Amino acid sequence: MQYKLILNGKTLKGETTTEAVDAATAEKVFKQYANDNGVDGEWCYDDATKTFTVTE
Ligand SMILES: *SCC1=CC(C)(C)N(O)C1(C)C
Repeated sequence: MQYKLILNGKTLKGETTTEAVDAATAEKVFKQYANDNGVDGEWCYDDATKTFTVTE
């Protein structure tokens, strides 16, 4: 499935996507994406829109 990440950081704001078999796996990918891009924040996930947010 295609999942979306919305980053709401102090400096980084944007959207990206990944393909994963379940939300747990997507979450791993996006937590790494956020960290790799210097973001350390508060997470939310709506399976009804396959969308994660990370907000600082
Ligand atoms: S908890 C904040 C949040 C993120 C997102 C998945 C986009 N949502 O629908 C709400 C607004 C609940």
